[PDB]
Amino acid sequence: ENIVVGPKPFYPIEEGSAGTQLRKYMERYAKLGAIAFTNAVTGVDYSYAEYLEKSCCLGKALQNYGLVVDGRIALCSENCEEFFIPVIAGLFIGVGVAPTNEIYTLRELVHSLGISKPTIVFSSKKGLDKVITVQKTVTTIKTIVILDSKVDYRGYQCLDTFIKRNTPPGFQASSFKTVEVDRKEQVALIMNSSLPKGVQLTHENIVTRFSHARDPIYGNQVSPGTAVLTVVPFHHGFGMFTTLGYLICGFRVVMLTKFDEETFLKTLQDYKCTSVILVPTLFAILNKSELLNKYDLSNLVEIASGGAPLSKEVGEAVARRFNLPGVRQGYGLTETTSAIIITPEGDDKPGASGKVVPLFKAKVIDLDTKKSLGPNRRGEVCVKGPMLMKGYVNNPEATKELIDEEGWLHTGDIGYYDEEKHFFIVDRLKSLIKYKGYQVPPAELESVLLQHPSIFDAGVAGVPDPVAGELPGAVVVLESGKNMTEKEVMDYVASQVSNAKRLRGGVRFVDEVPKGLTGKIDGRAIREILK
Ligand SMILES: Nc1ncnc2c1ncn2[C@@H]1O[C@H](COP(=O)(O)O)[C@@H](O)[C@H]1O
Repeated sequence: ENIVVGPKPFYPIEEGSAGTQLRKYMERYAKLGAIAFTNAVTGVDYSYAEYLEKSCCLGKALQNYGLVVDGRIALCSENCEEFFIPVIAGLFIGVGVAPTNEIYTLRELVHSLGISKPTIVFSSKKGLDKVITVQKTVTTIKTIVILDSKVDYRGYQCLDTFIKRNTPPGFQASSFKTVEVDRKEQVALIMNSSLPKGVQLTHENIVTRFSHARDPIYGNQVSPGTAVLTVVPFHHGFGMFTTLGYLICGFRVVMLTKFDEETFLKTLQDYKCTSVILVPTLFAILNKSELLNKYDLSNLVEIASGGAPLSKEVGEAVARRFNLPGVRQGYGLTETTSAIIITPEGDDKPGASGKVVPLFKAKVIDLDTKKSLGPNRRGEVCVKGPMLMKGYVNNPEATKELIDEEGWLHTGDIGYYDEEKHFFIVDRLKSLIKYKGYQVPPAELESVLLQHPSIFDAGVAGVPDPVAGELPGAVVVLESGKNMTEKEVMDYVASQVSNAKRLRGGVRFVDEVPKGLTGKIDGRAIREILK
């Protein structure tokens, strides 16, 4: 009808499980002498050969430990260079992996691990306290392994100890064989979005991502040794599936845990990074930065973003500062594995999230009538393709509400496409501010607020009102030293937008705009601050 269809992929989906394909590629970069992971802050490298060997050795160890196909393990860790060893090993042996982050509240962690039910938890040092407390409630956790220590830590086996205690002394990594699985049925990963539900992704979902990752238009060209800088969380699909695609491509993954303006720029220079992937929050910092010029950034050819709405004006300004044509955006959901809309190489358009990825379909549906829309009409984005999740763990009800009777997943996101089939993502449906008969997107007002020289960060939500239903209000973080009044912010917004978008609900100044880990505004937190 009004359906938008993505092209055929350059590279067909290869045969084999997610683990078989990963080993195939990693083996190649291993012989080359390539480095897989670099911690930018400590300067610690892991070559592809060491990473491959530790993943194979861990795979054997887990089998010897007694884990069968369709068993479960989890991670609870902030970004560290060892993060993917349990992930890759799990994929090699057909055991489901549930990534969580150290930054979870205990309530989130008890609920998340309560759903996935892991036999072993690979924890970082910093996460150990929280994982010990989770174990008192989620009592099916037998073992905790410390991921980022070379020696045992507080009485818990470190990763090397567990491999050593669970492989024979004569075992060579090279004698290990990956397990073939039923691809469309085998759960590979249990993901949480940014109380969490368990999103089940299969080996088929993942091997499709691998095809996109190496696509010359929708991914990155294979080029071993090329350094990429990432600041995105690894436990989330944003970080999970960009990173796995980088390993397929042979890239050197430069990881930066805590963001810092000077460290960020030093890193880009010192590793001659070709590309950088960011959450939208960080653009605000780069647009204001006075330091850009004191660094050699001549090698940077691509700046990528995702996770949350990106101000088209801030994005353009940042592209201009780094002398690039545009920003490469990706858009997707945890439920669709990874990005299903991606900026095509050499087809940038300011404010667009990109175009439908190979093997996917997209449509925009009217909010009222559920009917398909032509270009330039806003509505709910729906998508269909082989990266749709298997379902939520033990939640058939929520699964049915998301994927309709015709196999279309309803994103809960509002957007539109233009005459050229470029997709623009506006905001989340649940976030629209219902001011009288208007539906006002907070992202549109956030953008205006971000263009202000005195405003570092902003967030917008609706405030209840007996007359109008909802009034747009904002929380605003000023640049250090700078100073503004509630009315100054309101007057500046009023001069730029139409009547309906005015900040009738007030402005409050805060230290930190409440946000999720991938950049999405916590509208509930802002409502409360404002009221
Ligand atoms: N490029 C993007 N532009 C606007 N919103 C995005 C973009 N990418 C992801 N999102 C938002 O993040 C959501 C998926 O994140 P998550 O719930 O953590 O799986 C999407 O439904 C969108 O609301």
